[PDB]
Amino acid sequence: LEIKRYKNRVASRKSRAKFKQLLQHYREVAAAKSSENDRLRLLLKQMCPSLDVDSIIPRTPD
Amino acid sequence: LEIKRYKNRVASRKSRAKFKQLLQHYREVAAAKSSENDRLRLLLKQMCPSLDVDSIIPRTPD
DNA sequence: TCTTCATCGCTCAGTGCT
DNA sequence: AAGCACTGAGCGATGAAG
Repeated sequence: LEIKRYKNRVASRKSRAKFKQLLQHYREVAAAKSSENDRLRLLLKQMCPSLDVDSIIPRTPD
Repeated sequence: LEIKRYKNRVASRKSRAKFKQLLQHYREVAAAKSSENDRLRLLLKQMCPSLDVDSIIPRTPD
């Protein structure tokens, strides 16, 4: 019946790792998009300085 | 003692809730910025159709 | 009714901070 | 030094899928 415990242990390890990695994934996505967002906003202001950038599209945290 | 167990049980609950809440937070942030990213990219194409899309800022998936 | 396994709550044994 | 909040992880109970 020790096998039942080892199988049980492995599953737990996988589940916890899956959640931790999912956490990092949304972090990596948010970081990458945030970088673009900053890159895009400036380039938009450069081409069309008269347009209000933060007025039409609010800057979302973080 | 029972006291040691009860405090740690509450702490464990708080800890699991903290991570779950952290995940939702990073999800909500990732979604919002992705939304902003799309909102920005579109407004860019409308104002300057001549500009090359994905060239200056590569469009990451998700 | 009985496996199989993903999730998770309880517990132990630390870890880090002060 | 030593109490405190916090958490990694083994364990067992539960849920969900076959």
